[PDB]
Amino acid sequence: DSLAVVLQRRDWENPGVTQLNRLAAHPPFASWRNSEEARTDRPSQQLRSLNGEWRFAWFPAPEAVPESWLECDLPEADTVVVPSNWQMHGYDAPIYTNVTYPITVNPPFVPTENPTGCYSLTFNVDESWLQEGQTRIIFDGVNSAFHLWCNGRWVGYGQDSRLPSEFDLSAFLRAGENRLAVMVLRWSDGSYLEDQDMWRMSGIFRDVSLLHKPTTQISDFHVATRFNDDFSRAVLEAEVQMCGELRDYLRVTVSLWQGETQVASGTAPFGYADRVTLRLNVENPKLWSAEIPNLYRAVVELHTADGTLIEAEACDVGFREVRIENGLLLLNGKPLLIRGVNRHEHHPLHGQVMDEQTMVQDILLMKQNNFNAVRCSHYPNHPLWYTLCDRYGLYVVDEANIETHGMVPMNRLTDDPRWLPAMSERVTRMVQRDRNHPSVIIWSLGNESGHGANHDALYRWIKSVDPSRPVQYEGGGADTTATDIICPMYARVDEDQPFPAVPKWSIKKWLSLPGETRPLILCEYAHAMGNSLGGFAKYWQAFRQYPRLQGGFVWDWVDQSLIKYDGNPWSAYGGDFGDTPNDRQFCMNGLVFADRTPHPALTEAKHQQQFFQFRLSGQTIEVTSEYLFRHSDNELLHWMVALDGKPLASGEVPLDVAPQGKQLIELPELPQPESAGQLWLTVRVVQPNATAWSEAGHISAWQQWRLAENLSVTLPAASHAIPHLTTSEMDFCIELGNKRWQFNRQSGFLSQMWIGDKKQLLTPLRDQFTRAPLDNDIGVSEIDPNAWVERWKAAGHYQAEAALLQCTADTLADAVLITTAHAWQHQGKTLFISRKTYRIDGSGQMAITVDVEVASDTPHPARIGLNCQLAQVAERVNWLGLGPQENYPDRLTAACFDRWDLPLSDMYTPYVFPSENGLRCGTRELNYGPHQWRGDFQFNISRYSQQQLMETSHRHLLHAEEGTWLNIDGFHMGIGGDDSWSPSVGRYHYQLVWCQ
Amino acid sequence: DSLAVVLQRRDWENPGVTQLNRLAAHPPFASWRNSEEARTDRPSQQLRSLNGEWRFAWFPAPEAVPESWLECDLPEADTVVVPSNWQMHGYDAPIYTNVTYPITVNPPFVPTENPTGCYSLTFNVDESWLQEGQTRIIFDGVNSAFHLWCNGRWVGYGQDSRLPSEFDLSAFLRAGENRLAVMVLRWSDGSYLEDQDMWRMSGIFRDVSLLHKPTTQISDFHVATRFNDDFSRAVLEAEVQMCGELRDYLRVTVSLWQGETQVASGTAPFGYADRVTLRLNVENPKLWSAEIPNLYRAVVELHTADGTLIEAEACDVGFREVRIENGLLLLNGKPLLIRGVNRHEHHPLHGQVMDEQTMVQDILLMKQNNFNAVRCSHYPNHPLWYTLCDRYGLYVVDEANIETHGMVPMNRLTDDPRWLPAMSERVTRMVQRDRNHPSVIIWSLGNESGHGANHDALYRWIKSVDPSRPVQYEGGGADTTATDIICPMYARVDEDQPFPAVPKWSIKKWLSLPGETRPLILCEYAHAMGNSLGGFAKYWQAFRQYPRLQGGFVWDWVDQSLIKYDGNPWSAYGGDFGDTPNDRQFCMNGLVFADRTPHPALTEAKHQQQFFQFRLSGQTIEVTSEYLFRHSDNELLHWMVALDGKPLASGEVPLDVAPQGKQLIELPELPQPESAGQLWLTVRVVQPNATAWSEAGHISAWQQWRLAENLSVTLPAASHAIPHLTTSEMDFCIELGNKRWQFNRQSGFLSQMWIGDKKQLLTPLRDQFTRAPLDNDIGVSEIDPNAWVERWKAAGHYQAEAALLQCTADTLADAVLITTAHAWQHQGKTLFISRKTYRIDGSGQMAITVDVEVASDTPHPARIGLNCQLAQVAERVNWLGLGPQENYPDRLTAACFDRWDLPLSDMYTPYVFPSENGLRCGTRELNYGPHQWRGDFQFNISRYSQQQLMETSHRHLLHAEEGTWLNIDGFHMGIGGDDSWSPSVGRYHYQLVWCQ
Repeated sequence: DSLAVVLQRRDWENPGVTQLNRLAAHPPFASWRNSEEARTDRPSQQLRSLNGEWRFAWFPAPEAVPESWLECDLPEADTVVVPSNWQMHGYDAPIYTNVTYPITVNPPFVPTENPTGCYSLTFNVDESWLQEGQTRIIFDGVNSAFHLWCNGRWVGYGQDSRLPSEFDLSAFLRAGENRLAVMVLRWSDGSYLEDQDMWRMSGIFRDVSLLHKPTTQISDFHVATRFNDDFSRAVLEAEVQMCGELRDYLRVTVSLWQGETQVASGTAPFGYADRVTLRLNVENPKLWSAEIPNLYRAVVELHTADGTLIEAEACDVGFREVRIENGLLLLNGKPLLIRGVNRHEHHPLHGQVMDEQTMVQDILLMKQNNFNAVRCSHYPNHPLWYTLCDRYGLYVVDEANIETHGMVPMNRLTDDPRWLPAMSERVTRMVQRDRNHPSVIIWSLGNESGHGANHDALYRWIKSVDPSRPVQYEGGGADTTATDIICPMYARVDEDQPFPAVPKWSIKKWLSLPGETRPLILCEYAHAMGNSLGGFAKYWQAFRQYPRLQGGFVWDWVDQSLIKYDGNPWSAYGGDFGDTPNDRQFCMNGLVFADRTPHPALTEAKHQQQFFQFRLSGQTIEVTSEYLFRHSDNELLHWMVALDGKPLASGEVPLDVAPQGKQLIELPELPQPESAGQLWLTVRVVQPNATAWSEAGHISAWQQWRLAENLSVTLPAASHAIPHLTTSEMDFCIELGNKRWQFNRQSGFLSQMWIGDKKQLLTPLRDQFTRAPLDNDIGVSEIDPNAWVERWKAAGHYQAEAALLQCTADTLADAVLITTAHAWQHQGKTLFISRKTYRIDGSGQMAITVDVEVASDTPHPARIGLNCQLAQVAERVNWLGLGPQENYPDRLTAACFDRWDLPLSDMYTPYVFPSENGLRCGTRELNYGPHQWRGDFQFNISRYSQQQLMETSHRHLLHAEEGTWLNIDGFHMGIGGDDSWSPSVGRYHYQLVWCQ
Repeated sequence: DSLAVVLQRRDWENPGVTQLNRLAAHPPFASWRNSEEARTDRPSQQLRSLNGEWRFAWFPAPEAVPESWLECDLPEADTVVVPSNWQMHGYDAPIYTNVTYPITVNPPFVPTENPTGCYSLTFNVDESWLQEGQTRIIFDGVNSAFHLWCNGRWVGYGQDSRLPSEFDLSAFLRAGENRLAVMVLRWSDGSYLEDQDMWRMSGIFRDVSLLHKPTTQISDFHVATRFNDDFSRAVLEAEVQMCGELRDYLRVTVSLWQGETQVASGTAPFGYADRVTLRLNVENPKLWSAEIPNLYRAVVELHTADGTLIEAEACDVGFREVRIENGLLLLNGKPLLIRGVNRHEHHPLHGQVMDEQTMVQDILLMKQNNFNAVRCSHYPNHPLWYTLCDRYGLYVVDEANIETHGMVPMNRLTDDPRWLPAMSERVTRMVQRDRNHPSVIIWSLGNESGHGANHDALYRWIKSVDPSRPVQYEGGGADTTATDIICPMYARVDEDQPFPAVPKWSIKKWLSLPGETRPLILCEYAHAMGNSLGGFAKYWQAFRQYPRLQGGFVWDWVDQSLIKYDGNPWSAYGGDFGDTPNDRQFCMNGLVFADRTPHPALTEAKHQQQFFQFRLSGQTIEVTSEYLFRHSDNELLHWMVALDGKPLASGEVPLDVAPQGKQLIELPELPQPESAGQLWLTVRVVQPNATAWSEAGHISAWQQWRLAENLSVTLPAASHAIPHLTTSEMDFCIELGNKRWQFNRQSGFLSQMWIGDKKQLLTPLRDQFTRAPLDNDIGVSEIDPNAWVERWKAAGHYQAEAALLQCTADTLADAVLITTAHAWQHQGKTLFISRKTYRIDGSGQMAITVDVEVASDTPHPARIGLNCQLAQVAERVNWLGLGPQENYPDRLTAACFDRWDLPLSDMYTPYVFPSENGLRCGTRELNYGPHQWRGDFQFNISRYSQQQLMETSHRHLLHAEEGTWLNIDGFHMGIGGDDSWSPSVGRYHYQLVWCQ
């Protein structure tokens, strides 16, 4: 039992040993001794949880642990809660890595400096559990490899952190009063297959439980389902196995309860002598789908011949079919549209400890935004997660914990047949544990782990064990024989990326490959890096057009940010804990923050994933529902008519459309005003009744159209004022009453403007050709020549110097005309030339026409527009245009044209990495304090300059600059968003009107 | 390093641990430091064999071993040779079992009384091997699981007896002078998968070697082949891997030598950074097939940039293609005819220790009888066996060591995913070790081990790793998705055997199954239990008729008999060593004896497996060759004409027939004698030139036809003698000169006959309806109601009592007429009635006509004929009929009609289990001493009575009875031979003539 004996074998450095005296995997059990408690999911006294206060000690190496541990708790041992992680309690700094292994690349050898978490607990046991029966401990998760000592006696050894590990303890437990000793290692052989793009982190991060069973017990049972052609008639296969002594009087009963009412049942004795097959016929079953989570509570009973109950076990069972034919993924006889998401397991204040409140809230947020698919990335999740998924309705794509991305080459390990034991354990235990749940539809053998022979073997094993689920696997080009569902990573829509032996075809070309008939779902796509989720529409357009393209999984859901205290909490990324090597802000790809505050990208995803598409044909509206089984019985359309912001007419039409059907909505006689402007038709689908995952009045979909537009009519500029512009050598001074504008003659820019006495411009009006660093532009630079920001720096756009010219004009009949031009040159090469024209009439309205030309050889300029720093600091920003949330030219789909007003705080989004943000495009009229600008432009308003945004790496380091910064841009490129390691995105003119 | 520490883990009782610090599998290597030595297969000094005299101690349990072992040899330790087995040296009795596990059925637990072989050796090492390089030990086989201690230091643990186990010893070896300690266990977890129908036996049964390699070495290399349509152009893929430090100056060279001449070559540096691909084009390659073993010696060199050689490795490579299309197994573009055999590894004086002399002699005997296929049953064989197979030409079907027949149900283990590690090891190590050899054509995953999911996984892994070979597997009805070559066991030709979930269709029905397109080869068929190999022809007729039926494997080759000393050696079976439970004589199924003396069944197999089929059309002869690639350039037909034994005309015609072609041989004007009798045409194909496996004048095929028959003409019976039969109350006495015959009137049988004075009959002439117990009749009885011998016993045929009747007639004009009848009744029910008629003419010729009727309700009588014990004991037996070897009605195909003369010793075959044998059918004339019998009958002559044959279980217990026993039978049933556990086989009259 001594450490000097146990650790000498170095079992953590041997790929051929994955478990020692570990019991067989099985679906989670509670050992109910009463059928009613089993059916109603009441807590079972046989399952005693052991979460509480334990004793922990840290050591830099396993050998550094003294032998005084196993007899009594160390004096320096602290009191920690379990489940929890010692990495967050400051004992060592967690490290985040993307590709490079945090440890030395030498399998199966692991670094000698192996941190050891010395967890222990002293506890009592009832003699009732000891005189009879079997008592076993269940570790729902221990990262990453651990040994076990019970009362100073060695019990076994374990691995496979992300899956439950159980051992038999009835033979080391006695006299209640007892001590459990668990030693855990940060590093082991499995870490080579545990190279998730996640925080390298350890401890006991899942619940520790104590289960007591009688000598004779139910061992395993698989509940499958088959259907007829019309799904009216179906039969349930509750195959059941047991263990122990076999008595002829033993009987089993499988009872199917639709709620409190029993529908079907059956009984049979044993006879495999430990396995018995029961088939239960069900009529008109309430099918299961993401829209309707119909649940059947099937109870399996191990009961005596006279009828006394020994042990009862139950599992929620749903009736659904998932199969592949003709290249389409059919769910209950209907094609699927996977609007997925990669939910990483992460908690802002507990690391990878997950609890029911967070899980439920995540499911609620995910269902509120039309997400009906989840891929646990990249490991099986908490056991209750799947139960909640069945209860709410959410297709899950389970993913075996296999990841060896950093190994060179990728499949150096998954082709060596010495790792078949470990890979088979990590796959088969997941399959056996999570087969019964109906939500899990697609088993995935891993994310790009390289296509060897072990993946073929495991794919065939899965297809032999559970043939009711397609098996996807992305590695080896995602088109090998080890994959039923072609799942490439970041395959762009039209652009082709032909890499050697792992090419990224355009998705349509991948569909049109010769001899290819399997359906395509995107393993990962639409990186949500802050203000990103770009091309989503393009992506959703392709998904809706092409039948055999069945959606993807937006990566990723929750932001993997750990709370750091300066005492003000500030979100941090890799490298802020002193960890090296790290991967900076690449760990920040969440649709919501760690504390579940919705990102701006969430709204765009929700809009693009709506179930209702709308077509406008004159007066009528065509409404089409993407639901396949459910009727729109909880929806109510709200159409409204607005002329340049002001509403004119509105109405409500309840929706009654069949699944995959169409409904034509005839609008009333819409108003046809003679006033100048653009009429807009906004339709909003609202769910008046609160559902299990939504509140009353929930918005499900909305869309807008442009109605008849009346060309602007009257707009007479100036009244009667010939302005005697003060011509001076240093500036041109123009005064109209209390208003004054100063134009510097040495720089050629608007220096200062006056409203009476108070100054208005803290920074002269200049053109801006640059935007702050963008994740996509950066790509994998820190230098990447093809990175967009690197190309801009090489072209010197950030360091281009404006050279003033002339063309200065003079006054007219009722106004003063200023005409100027500038030349921006970097090391002598003229990058851009723009010619401006400034026009201040007798009414004070200033019209500025700028015509910009760009050299072809230089890379495309980031933005075309004017920048300045206003002296006015107002509390709100008002505009008429697309909003209210921020938008971009490539991500303006979710933006809605209306008169929006937001506080200045809302004008900047709290991205942790500062960059260009707060942009509002399609703004025909802007209001901020006393000034107002009209036309057709895009702008952002914030208290931080672009220079500060570029320089500052963290949001919490940002400081509010004096005044307000404005960047009114005529044009701007898209932000891309296809990928974050490569680019994903000549003569122009804009007209602006300045008024007050 | 102490036992009390090492054995405490009980690694032999853990299915999850199959190796500890065991190096990777690889093709056998010699580490040649010189290219010429590598090419010419000269012995390599780097490979130091360690076979010699070791030190061994036996213990009943591993714990019983004192700790004084690991420091010095025990005083009671004996000096044994290695490789050899301690079971044969009398330390414990080996046990043979068929189905029931010799140990208790409780996996993975094994009995506490675990025998331990304490093998050890003290040896010296050159410092030249120690100052540099890597020195590893290779155990070619250790049954069944063993630990290893080097110089008192623990090195690792091993399993997988039938495959080589190697460990790194450079880190425990130093100062030459050293001691190797190996502890071996008879029982371990793998014994549950090691349930071969063989002698449960242990030790170190294969060679122990010592290999030294430099720090940088060649690790693995797979040599595949592909061809064009016409096989004229082919390319060689000598993919090669290495290990250690990688230097840019390192180079590899693959050179192809057709003997002493180099044909193709190539070189390339590394770059996987440790793997390099070479492709060598070959023109007009000398293809490989069982007929022509063309060999290419490909040498792989690890050489420096300047050219100095570091390490060179070579492997014989043959050019052949094996693939499945349209339901036919194509070898080099041609269909195959598998005339296989199940060669069990067994040696009469060394157990399972196998050596080159025995292996070569077995290959010689196997090729001399048209066996061109071998299935190592059921485990990979000795590494040199495959080399010899490539060198001589013999398709091999490798079989992974998986067998769990006795487990209830069969696939209780091969579906539990906890045994996937062990099964994957036992399959993948075999595949990796034996992939390069060209003789191995079909990988087999086991014999009926039950079809779970592990077999599907391993089949897909094999098809992913080596797609050039079809994979057969017999379990689960032999038609699952885990099998490419449908291989059922003992599927009869026309009779159908519909068992639940494992039925045995008739082979033609199995061919005609719906949706079935895979070819069928018989996994096991034609049990060769002594005088058996029945239905062979039927089987070969079906094989030749049906294209998609491609032959089988005659089970089995060598008799698994161990030598027992009474000091006279006598062959023994299971249960003669005191072992219990056993399976008696079921271990005796060899085409040759243990010392390779040919059984009589060998001749019948050779005749039925001939490559040349003959058709007779008047005078010409049609000769068709079953060869597909080779021309019959070493054959010479010998046709002969014989009239009732005496030759009349003969000639020789050299054979020149294309593969799968036809040749018509025009005979000369054959004689047409007017003498009465049947003309016979016997053609024999003789190989005048000695081949690599045969001697000059080897007989390859022979066949016979019946020519024009001239009805017997003159045969006047009697001369002039009216015999005054002495009518007495107790007997009828008939005297003709010196000859006298006595007919008892109370029994109705010929009591005694006189030649002058000397008596002739020691036992009165009586009818025999019984034959001794037959393996097939016995089936699985010891009581089986359907067993034929049991049915005969129930009917009382063995205990039927002859009741005398009358009809006694009197003399005629020139002779005396006796007419009698008898009734054989068992408990009052008349089983048979026969009426005899005895006719002694004036010439002394006695004609006996017997007419026999049989009750329908009783089972068919074993034989119809006369039995007696002659007083004459002659040294030879002469007859004109089918021979010279023994034959049976169902196995008379190999028998040839001719005047044969054999010594009385040859008249009885030395089957270890005595039974009915020595039978010669189709005997038109018999000669033995002074007497002679003519007609058309079947007979056997021996010194042992049928009663003694039934009673005596061993041949060596047989004692020569006085006189000679004769059983002249008119009719006899077949012996069957389809299987040995179930049956596999009304009014009659015969005429016999007795003369002198």
